[PDB]
Formats: sequence, structure tokens, C-alpha cells
Amino acid sequence: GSFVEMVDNLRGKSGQGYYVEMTVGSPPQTLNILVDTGSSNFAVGAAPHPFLHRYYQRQLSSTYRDLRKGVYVPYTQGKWEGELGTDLVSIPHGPNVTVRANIAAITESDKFFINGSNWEGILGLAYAEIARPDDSLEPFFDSLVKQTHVPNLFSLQLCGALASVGGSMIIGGIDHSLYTGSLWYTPIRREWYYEVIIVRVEINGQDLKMDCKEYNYDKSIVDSGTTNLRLPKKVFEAAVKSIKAASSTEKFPDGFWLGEQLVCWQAGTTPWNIFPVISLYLMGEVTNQSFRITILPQQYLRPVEDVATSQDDCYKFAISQSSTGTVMGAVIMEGFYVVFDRARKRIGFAVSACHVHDEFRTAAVEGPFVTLDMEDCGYN
Ligand SMILES: C[C@@]1(c2cc(CNC3(C(F)(F)F)CC3)c(F)cc2F)CCSC(N)=N1
Repeated sequence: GSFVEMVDNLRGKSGQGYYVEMTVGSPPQTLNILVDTGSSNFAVGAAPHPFLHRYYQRQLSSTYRDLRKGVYVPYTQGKWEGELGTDLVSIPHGPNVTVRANIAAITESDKFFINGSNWEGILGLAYAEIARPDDSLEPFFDSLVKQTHVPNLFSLQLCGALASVGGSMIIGGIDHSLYTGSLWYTPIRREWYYEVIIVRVEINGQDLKMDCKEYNYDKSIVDSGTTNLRLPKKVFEAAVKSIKAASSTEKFPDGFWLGEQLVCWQAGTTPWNIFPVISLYLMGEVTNQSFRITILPQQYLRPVEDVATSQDDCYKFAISQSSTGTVMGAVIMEGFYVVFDRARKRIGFAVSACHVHDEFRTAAVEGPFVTLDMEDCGYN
């Protein structure tokens, strides 16, 4: 209901992610840690990489235990390698508890840390099934719940605005001051990523009319560690086609839609109203029942601040194609208060009390709707 100590416990800079302060070891070493619902390892810089403000110094911790096992973790765009151990962990602006958790001490990386960012590790909040090297490495939140009385759920309010960003991570509950209206829940299809099922997509109220299975090819997930709304290729093609149409009073280079060039307007003259809203219908809690979440151009047209060769307002098209399914990143989550109700295997959405909107349109969460054959939307 109300967890005042945890409100506003997230920080970041635009495009560089949201982080929470944590301590690791005895005595406690403070580190800023990126909050990532799209992975399941707790991995921290443990060596003086030049990009890092600080790093985990295992030699200073009396409660450090070595698992004597390494882990090599490649991504599409980078990689880290580290040494597994366990140690005492806490969240200063979180529950008043200390737990023994797995920690991967990162000892080598490439294109992982960000030059100029203020975080030096990652907190993977997803499930053991996708932990590296395998699912016997218990994720942080699983340890937290097993070792304490913290309820098995957490919620994220990501507020957006290099400008500073902020938000809240409520550990073990929900703060009803962070949202308006009602929460609506969609089932977690499988506990690996936070996988959900999209059953309908509308641009400005007009249905895309695809076989809904396409929306979830090969999965759809909710991911605080991804900035864009990523869409499967076939779906991205139809969504762009329809967004181009709704916004055809102005024209834009093909490269802009492909995220290959920015687009700029005179400071203060961005044509929000020429861009359509985007609605995702999600599978609901009941047979044949769905609800819809709606986002604005304010969410999927993102300011790019660090353009030294321009003085105008420049923006990046932040919807993009994927070959790993739909990814509801920050473009989606910044419109909503999102509740990761692990105990009940469901994800709640409500309109965020802090989301960015204008005088004509606001983000919305609405239901119930009648949607048939929603089980056919899932990819097997
Ligand atoms: C672990 C990973 C990851 C995320 C970020 C966070 N990416 C950001 C974001 F959080 F803002 F999205 C900084 C740009 C990294 F920095 C490094 C990673 F390996 C892999 C890529 S997608 C994901 N959910 N998690």
C-alpha cells in the first residue's frame, strides 16, 4: 500500500538505463546497479575498468565466499565474463533486510559498461531458467524471498525525464500513490523472461489485422533493460506502414523509420498530434477477456540530447525490428506502473502517475474487452 522509503529510489540518465543503490560485502560496499527485468544474473564490475566509478573489491569483504567457477556471457552487442561467488547484499532504499546472494564478479567485458554512465553492475530480476551458466544459479530476487519475509513481488515506476531520469522500485509490494485508475493483470505465460501474450494491436484505434500469433513470434516480454519497443519483423513492417499513413501530413526519410537517422524540429515545434497512439491488447485474467494499454508519441519518439552537430530538437524513432520477439522496453514501461506479481504469476499495468503526456492525449489502461481465441496467439 505505501512504502515511502522506496519511492524515488531509482536514477539514471537518458538512454543509459535505470539504477538502484545496493551494498555488497562486509563491511558494505555501495554500488549503483542497473535494474533489468530482461535477465537473471546479479553481475558487478570487480576490476578497475576505466569507465567505472567504483567496483566490487572481494578482498575487502569478510563474508565473501568463492564458488570457484567462472561464467562467460555473450550478448548480441557485447559480453562479460566473471567469477562466481556469494556475499551479503542489501538495498539501502529497499526492505530492511540483508541476504546471501550469488554475485558474478565481472573481470572482463566488451561493450557492456557504458562510458559516462553512473552504474557498475546489473541486477537481473527475471527467473532462474535464463540464469547463466544454468538454472541452478539462484537469482537475487529468489534468494531475497527465500531468506526473508519479503512478499514475492516487486513493482516498477520508470519516469523518464543528458537529462536525469528517475523512478521507483517497490520491493515486496505496491504503492498506490504511483498510479491512477485500476491495475489490470495479464498472465506470465512461462517463468523464464517475464513473458506475456499480445492479442491485438491498434494504431490510432485501427486494428493491424495480423494473425495475432505474429505479435508473439517467438515471444513477447516486459524488459526494463531495453530502451525500445522492439517488434517482430513482419509486425514491425505493418506497424510502420500504418504509422507512416497516420502521419502522412509530413514526410520523413525511410532511414528515420529504420532508426538509421534522426529527425529534428525547431525547439518547441514538435508535431505530436500528427503521430498516432499505439494500443496493445494483452491477454486478461479470465477466459475470452483482454485489456488494452495505450502509449503516446511522447513515448516512442525519443529526444536525443547529445547531438553536438545540431541545435534543434532531434528525436529517434524508438520502435524497431527484432528476431527474438516483441520487447516491451522503456517505450512501454514509462507510460505505466508495472507490477511483477510473481506470487500469482501475473503482470499488472496501471496508468503511471508520472508519465509524460500533453493536453489532448494521455496514456491509458482500459478493460474489459471481449477477445476470442487468445490462446492461439502464443507461439510454440
Ligand atoms: C543483460 C542485458 C543488458 C542490458 C543493458 C541495459 N541497456 C540499456 C537500457 F537499460 F537503457 F536499456 C542501457 C541501454 C546493458 F547495459 C547491458 C546488458 F547486457 C542484455 C541486453 S537486453 C537486457 N535486457 N539485458
